[PDB]
Amino acid sequence: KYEITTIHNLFRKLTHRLFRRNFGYTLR
Repeated sequence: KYEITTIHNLFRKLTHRLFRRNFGYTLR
């Protein structure tokens, strides 16, 4: 439910500036 979304480059965004706001949905 967490790392399941991140495989290789999917959620491996080196610059999580816009995804950081979305991560809140996966972390919580």
